[PDB]
This record gives sequence, C-alpha cells and structure tokens, in this order.
Amino acid sequence: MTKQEKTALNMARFIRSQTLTLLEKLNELDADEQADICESLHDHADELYRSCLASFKKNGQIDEQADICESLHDHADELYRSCLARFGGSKQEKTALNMARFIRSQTLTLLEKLNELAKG
Ligand SMILES: [Zn+2]
Repeated sequence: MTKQEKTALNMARFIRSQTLTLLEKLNELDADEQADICESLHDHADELYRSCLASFKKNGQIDEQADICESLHDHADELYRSCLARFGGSKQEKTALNMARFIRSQTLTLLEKLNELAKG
C-alpha cells in the first residue's frame, strides 16, 4: 500500500469512529432526527472503509469508493444542514454542531484524495 492510499485509509477509519462519537452526543440531546441521519452516515462509513481496504490490498484502483464517499459527503452535509436548522444555542449543542461540520470537511477532503487517486 502507498502513502497516498494509507492516508486515505487512515482518514476513512477516522470517520468511522467520529460518526460514533457524534452519535453518542446526538443521543443525549434527544435529537432523534439527527441521530438517525448520523446512523446512515455511520453505515456508509462502514462500507466505504471496507471497500478501500479491499482495493488498497489488491491495487489502489479505486472507483466505487469515490462514488461511495460522494454519498458519504451528502449525508455529512445533510446531517450538518439539519443540525443547523433545529438546534437551540447551548454549549452541548454548540459542540455537536462543530463536530458535524468537522466531519463534513473531513469527508470533503477524503473525496478529493480519492478522486485524485482514481485518475491514477
Ligand atoms: Zn458500524
């Protein structure tokens, strides 16, 4: 596996955990809709990672992974969007929001590094 691939792999796994850490915080606020969205988000992160391991162990010939990540970014964005439309203004809520945004960003750059990888 190359440094490129590894970084991209190391970014995917990181997202699998973050979706879990934020899922926790989301449950405490009883933000049921958001918690539900984060789940699909987490489920997409599980498929994306697995798919990348498969490729990076054979050959970094990624293609579907890029497609997935796109769907992962959509959720991370949707998640952020919904949180930005229903949260009050407390500390607890402030954190769950910035983490949501943080994820959105991490999924953006992931998608980038994956695309720059599908073109060789
Ligand atoms: Zn999972």
